[PDB]
Amino acid sequence: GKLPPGPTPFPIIGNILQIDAKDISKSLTKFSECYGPVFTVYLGMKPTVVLHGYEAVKEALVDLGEEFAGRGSVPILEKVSKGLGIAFSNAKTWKEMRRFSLMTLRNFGMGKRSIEDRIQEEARCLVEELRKTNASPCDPTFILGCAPCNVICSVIFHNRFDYKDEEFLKLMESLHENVELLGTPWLQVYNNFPALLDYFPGIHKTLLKNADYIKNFIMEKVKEHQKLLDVNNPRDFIDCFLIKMEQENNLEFTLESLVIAVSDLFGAGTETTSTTLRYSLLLLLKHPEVAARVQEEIERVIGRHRSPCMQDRSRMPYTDAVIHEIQRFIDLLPTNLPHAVTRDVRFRNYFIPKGTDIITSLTSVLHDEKAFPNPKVFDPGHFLDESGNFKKSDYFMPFSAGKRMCVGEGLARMELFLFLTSILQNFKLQSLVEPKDLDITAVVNGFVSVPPSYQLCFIPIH
Ligand code: HEM
Ligand SMILES: Cc1ccc(S(=O)(=O)N(C)c2ccnn2-c2ccccc2)cc1
Repeated sequence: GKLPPGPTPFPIIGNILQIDAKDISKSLTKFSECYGPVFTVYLGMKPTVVLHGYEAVKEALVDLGEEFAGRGSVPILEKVSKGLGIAFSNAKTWKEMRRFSLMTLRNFGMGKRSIEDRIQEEARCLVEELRKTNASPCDPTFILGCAPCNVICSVIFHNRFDYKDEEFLKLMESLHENVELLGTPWLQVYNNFPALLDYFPGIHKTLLKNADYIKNFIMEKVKEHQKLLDVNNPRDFIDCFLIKMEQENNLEFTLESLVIAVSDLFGAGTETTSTTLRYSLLLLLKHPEVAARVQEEIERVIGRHRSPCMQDRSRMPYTDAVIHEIQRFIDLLPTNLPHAVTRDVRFRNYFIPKGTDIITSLTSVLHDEKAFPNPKVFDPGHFLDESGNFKKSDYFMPFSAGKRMCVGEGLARMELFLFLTSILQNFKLQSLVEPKDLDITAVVNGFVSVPPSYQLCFIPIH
């Protein structure tokens, strides 16, 4: 049946001159207007079928789930991850790592001390670190990145760290630097451009270094976890993992397999959560009435005394619509993470051969013009009915959908709820600039939309 149409394949180096590296998503849309929902693009002689719009995206990711459940190959990760872990693994190895991870990352999947409990504990430490800024102007980047990294640590090693902890610092930096240096609009760039490896050998050297620091950091906590292991009472990810390695015969589960899975979790759950939080505060600065209506709902449903908790979310339709609207507005991963077909598939009246790269435009869904009238305008009303009640949307897909859908989806959502309610409970946000002169436009560095730099003061309220 042949591959889908698209910007006529220029011999050798594909469509680079036709793409805007600064906003690749904007180009996929400029192409959908002229070729429809499903089209093909070239980076080299390697094709990439783009799925644009909810219909094409849901059909592929959902209805044709296992057919698209593959991950595109990346040389730098193939070296570091060795085809293991969760994010870039495939088939058997992936199937097993993902299911174990979904089972272990449930709110009450690692003992009596739940995930919510670990998040609440962290949200308390967060408020303190903000209070230590003495209400003086500051850039929240550093501390809004410490909190999510700590949530992950407690979930994995059953232990959090101090923001002044030397080791923890090197780790956050290593995790940031690696996403910052690897940051590119399309991840397949690396596999479609080998000469890039010869022009800049140092890039990969730094990546491997950080990757190995991250590995050793994780490996150390693992060796000492083995000694204190209680087979009947697993307190974290490692513990459950170390137990799966015993009386259960699985060669897929080894110490190395664990280290790589934990790196993936850190890598996938730190920067994304952090950036969303940074972007959250910024949007609350840009739209202070929203920040005030959240504070109103917080005072009314939680009060000024106790720490917020997940039960509150159901009773806080407005705050929830705010969190949904932030995730939807920022479009954290415009083009999702790259997929690939696992078998030859007939996508409608097209033919897609096993291994072909796939790219789903989440921006097309999240910003659907009909599902969200005025999709480029930030408005909590998108997730609120006429009675002020929370209103779900099939188009709310910031975490993707299908067999590959984010695995830390619950843990991230709990983080955004607890952290944002706790901050607006104890603080008022003050900007040096007035709202109309504040830039909120995203600069898509890599596969992650990052918010412009900014400072503010956290004014304690009591
Ligand atoms: C606001 C925060 C987050 C957002 C917006 C986000 C979103 C996403 C998206 C869009 C994907 C790709 C899905 C696909 O392949 O189609 C993804 C995958 C994944 N995320 Fe997240 N994520 C966030 C946080 C987390 C957290 C906190 C963790 C871990 C504790 C995590 C773990 C991962 C992993 C491991 C995958 C790969 C799953 C697989 O390939 O089967 N994420 N996430
Ligand atoms: C959801 C998600 C998965 C994977 C990545 S990544 O940039 O490919 N990666 C796993 C990552 C993020 C931070 N560090 N790393 C990393 C760690 C070790 C080696 C290579 C990359 C980013 C986001």
